[PDB]
Amino acid sequence: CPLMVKVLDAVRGSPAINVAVHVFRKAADDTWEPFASGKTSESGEPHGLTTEEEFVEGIYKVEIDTKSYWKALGISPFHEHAEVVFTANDSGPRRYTIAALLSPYSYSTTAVVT
Amino acid sequence: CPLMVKVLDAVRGSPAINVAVHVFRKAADDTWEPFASGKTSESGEPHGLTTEEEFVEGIYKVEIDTKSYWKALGISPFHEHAEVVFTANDSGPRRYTIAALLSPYSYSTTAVVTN
Amino acid sequence: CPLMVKVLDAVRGSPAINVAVHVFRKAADDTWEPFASGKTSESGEPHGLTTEEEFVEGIYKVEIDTKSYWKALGISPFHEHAEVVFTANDSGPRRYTIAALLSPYSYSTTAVVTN
Amino acid sequence: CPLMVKVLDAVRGSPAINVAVHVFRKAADDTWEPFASGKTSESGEPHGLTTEEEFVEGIYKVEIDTKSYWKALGISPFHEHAEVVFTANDSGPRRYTIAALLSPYSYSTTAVVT
Ligand SMILES: O=[N+]([O-])c1ccc(O)c([N+](=O)[O-])c1
Ligand SMILES: O=[N+]([O-])c1ccc(O)c([N+](=O)[O-])c1
Repeated sequence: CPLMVKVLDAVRGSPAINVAVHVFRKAADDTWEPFASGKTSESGEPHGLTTEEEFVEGIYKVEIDTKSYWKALGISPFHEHAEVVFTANDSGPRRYTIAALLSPYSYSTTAVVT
Repeated sequence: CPLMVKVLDAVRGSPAINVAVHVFRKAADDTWEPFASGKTSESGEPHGLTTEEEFVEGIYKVEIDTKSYWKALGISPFHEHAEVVFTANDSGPRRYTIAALLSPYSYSTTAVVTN
Repeated sequence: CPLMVKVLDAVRGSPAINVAVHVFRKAADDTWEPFASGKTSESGEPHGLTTEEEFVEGIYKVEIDTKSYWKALGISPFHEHAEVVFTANDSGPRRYTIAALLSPYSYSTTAVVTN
Repeated sequence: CPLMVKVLDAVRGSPAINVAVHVFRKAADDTWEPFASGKTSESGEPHGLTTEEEFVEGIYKVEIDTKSYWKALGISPFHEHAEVVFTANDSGPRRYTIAALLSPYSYSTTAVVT
């Protein structure tokens, strides 16, 4: 998997389960074409988002539906979602893991490229 | 000022200065409409982004141009920008401070909302 | 004030108020000696922690009592406190703002250091 | 492994390799007894810190030697180290992963209990 997402819950101290993750790729009209999506499993990861062949260089947006996640838990959140926008770059073998640590009024996100 | 943004550089341990900040508000036809924009000063915040009258209920997006920032410092960053999208003033006016802490390959953002 | 601390609650989206802050400075015999202490006000910061004269070179530890905070809000937190240990004033006096963003099972801390 | 540590580098966008991780357990004199240690591997994790039998309830401190890590990279850091102090609590099956995301002037840390 060239691209993985992992979502953690900073309130419960556990992975964020059943979170909706939508990925988009920037089109020539500068519009966001749906690219991949999924919902996080018990490990806080969605399964098999894309393939080496599809994940070409390009500007991608990963949108984590945090607001539904907090609502389910009964905690009013601040954000509509968490959005991570980045250019995928070819430069040797490289797997992308986008991690997001969620709290109701904040989130942090990092990319681990390996 | 009902909407303030503060941007911090976690590499340099300082406010992130000269950072472009663009704010959009979701239009009726569901597109993002320009709402406000500024650039952070030495304190890491843009000034006078909006007014209480203009900052009505809506869904807003604060886009902080982190890529141009890291690039001016000579770093090649991961993200194109940091993006903060939220519903504002849903229970009446609040004052919102969106803070973002920036690293080349990560950022964290939190909001302090006061009545 | 050459040493300031700001504490934010990432659950409530507000400053963390009534939080105890203890500062220690590493003694010659290598133990941690009490240096300063306060409690955050409504802005999430304690006030007048130290003075330029007192805040000499050394290794400091800022311990923010996050556990008692989360417990007063009725949450059972992971950490006993958040701990920020750093060398201060090594290249001459600086002003230091230690910020900490708190969640029940995580926290992040950054320092803004100005000349 | 009842207790795992994972260290990420927010500047390089990769795990933090060769980082020194010391774990301590609070003694009755309120002093910190060395408990476990190791250095992070290519995955940013030290290997086999402790065992189910040793990791009893108690107050633990995990100290990540961030300052040596940044020095090696040639980046002046702020912190002497990152220190994560917590009470291990028995309450059903539970593995602790202490994650830390490091930048020169900041770090965040979260516990994933699963
Ligand atoms: O200063 N801040 O607003 C701010 C933002 C994000 C953060 O993660 C932190 N922090 O680490 O304490 C502070
Ligand atoms: O491991 N992670 O994915 C991850 C992401 C962001 C974070 O801020 C942290 N953290 O606080 O240690 C960990």
